[PDB]
Amino acid sequence: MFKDGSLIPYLTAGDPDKQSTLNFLLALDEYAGAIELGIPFSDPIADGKTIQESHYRALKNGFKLREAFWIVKEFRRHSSTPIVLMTYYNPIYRAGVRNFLAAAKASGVDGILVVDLPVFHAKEFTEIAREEGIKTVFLAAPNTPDERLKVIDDMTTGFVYLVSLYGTEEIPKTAYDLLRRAKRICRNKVAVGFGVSKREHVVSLLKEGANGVVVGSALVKIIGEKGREATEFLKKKVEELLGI
Repeated sequence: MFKDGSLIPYLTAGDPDKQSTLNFLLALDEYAGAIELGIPFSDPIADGKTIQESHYRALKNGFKLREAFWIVKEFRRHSSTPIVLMTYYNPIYRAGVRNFLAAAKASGVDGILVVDLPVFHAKEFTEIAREEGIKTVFLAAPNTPDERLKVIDDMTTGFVYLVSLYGTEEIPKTAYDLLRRAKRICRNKVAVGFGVSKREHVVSLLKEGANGVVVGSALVKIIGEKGREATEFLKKKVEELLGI
């Protein structure tokens, strides 16, 4: 869904408020190959400490599911940058799959990533997403075996998202191994969320085959601290990560 060498920012919708999220997106668009917008959830057990805290902040300040669509809709007036909605299954399930996907598309979403999609509902979900014009983005971690990477690549219409819960401040060998295995198996492009926080991380991951590099924690940490005034500091962090 994005150009090779793309830096993909991840932000939590409604952290601290939907308006600020929109401001952050606009300020970062010029550096983004694509964007991941996260829907805060009560139990984001698949995320690292930093991003889990952003979900808590968002919900505390009263984030409502469809406020996410508001953010996308408004962003769309100024940009065509690919947007992937990231969420846990619960919200989708409670709102109705097709309903959610349809509402996602209408707002301007291009792809969706369901962090904990129950394998049981995999097939049904992919079919609906296709029918609704939403590309699928599936996640894989260092403990995902080659057999499953293949099954994931064959269901993916957006791109494979490789994550590492390890943290760092070096990228763990097991993260690199995941990347190495994925490139040897995936026809789809792959983006990596290994918690980059330094310029060498980005330069290295791209050199090792990552089609795109996600930048989430590094940005969220600044938003948890700076709040609405995170904008300017975000622009500098991305600039640093891009060597400019």
